[PDB]
Amino acid sequence: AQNPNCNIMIFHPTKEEFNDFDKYIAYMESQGAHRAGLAKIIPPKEWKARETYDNISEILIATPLQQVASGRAGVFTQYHKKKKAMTVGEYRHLANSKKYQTPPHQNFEDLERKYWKNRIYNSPIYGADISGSLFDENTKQWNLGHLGTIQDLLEKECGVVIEGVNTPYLYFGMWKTTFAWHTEDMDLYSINYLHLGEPKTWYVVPPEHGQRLERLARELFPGSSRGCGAFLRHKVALISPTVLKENGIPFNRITQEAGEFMVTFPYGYHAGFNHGFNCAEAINFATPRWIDYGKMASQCSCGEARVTFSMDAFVRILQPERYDLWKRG
Ligand SMILES: [NH3+]NC(=O)[C@H](NC(=O)c1ccc(Br)cc1)c1nn[nH]n1
Ligand SMILES: [Cl-]
Ligand code: NI
Ligand SMILES: [Zn+2]
Repeated sequence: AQNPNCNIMIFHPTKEEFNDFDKYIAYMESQGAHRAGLAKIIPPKEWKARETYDNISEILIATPLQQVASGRAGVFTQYHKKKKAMTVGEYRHLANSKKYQTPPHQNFEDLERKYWKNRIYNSPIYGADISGSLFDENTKQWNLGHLGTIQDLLEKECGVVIEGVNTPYLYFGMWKTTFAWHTEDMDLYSINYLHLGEPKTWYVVPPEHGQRLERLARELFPGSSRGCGAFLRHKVALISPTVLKENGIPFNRITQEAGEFMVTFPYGYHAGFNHGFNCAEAINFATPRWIDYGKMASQCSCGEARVTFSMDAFVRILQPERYDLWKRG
């Protein structure tokens, strides 16, 4: 068994190995990468996502989100307060202001300690799920706007044409902006490229242990769990690494820097925070190995979750028994 301890693996593909995206995902899994739930991919030195980032200030963040926290420092929920629209240039200046700028710190570990100590006492502003791409059209390798779509994958595997598209999203972050514990919609894969700016720290639970995190979440957020059998689909719950270790939950952590890809694997729970102003791009994707995960993926039928993008057709084909219930909610 490859990677039996479920460590996060880091890959350094050559420019030749960087041509065939599907092949390299398969290669990483042959080495046991998926057992961690998260892998880092450092692109070859010959590669660039685009020429510069000098001309992105005019992008519009139509609905910036202020992340207000409730709870204790290591166990808390956050809700998203909608703010007036602002451009990326305005957002960058806001992130670097005294109220929101990264504090002095000596290393990633020091900043991590500051994050979990002080996160709940602030409310950073986040730009998320903005349809778009910053990859140059001339970038042919690992361009997140040019992967095979999930709709085509299901057709190839199961023989069924379905409606729907599969396009990338942009994220604008600042210090303490937070993504709560979650798996992807339908427990899909995701791939995230950090285009620009300060790092993002990730936490991840191995897919083979995801149910352990679910059980701890039910214990730590008991009202939330009574309201929905899959409330982590709401993407509002945070649990610190200290509390995870206290409860024996298997997990790993890693910091992603500009110019690095991260891939999350099916049913790999992950959470994290941004260190300062940055810009990332991400999209979900599927492989033949995902189909079995899609069939078994939990759903939220209580109304809250909504979604990154339409799962209707995936639920309809892969989970026909659930379709009606999930539909009504
Ligand atoms: N799969 N998504 C991610 O892992 C994560 N975004 C979220 O979890 C998220 C939560 C609530 C809302 Br609303 C919108 C998005 C991310 N990726 N790069 N930056 N953040
Ligand atoms: Cl701080
Ligand atoms: Ni995610
Ligand atoms: Zn729900």
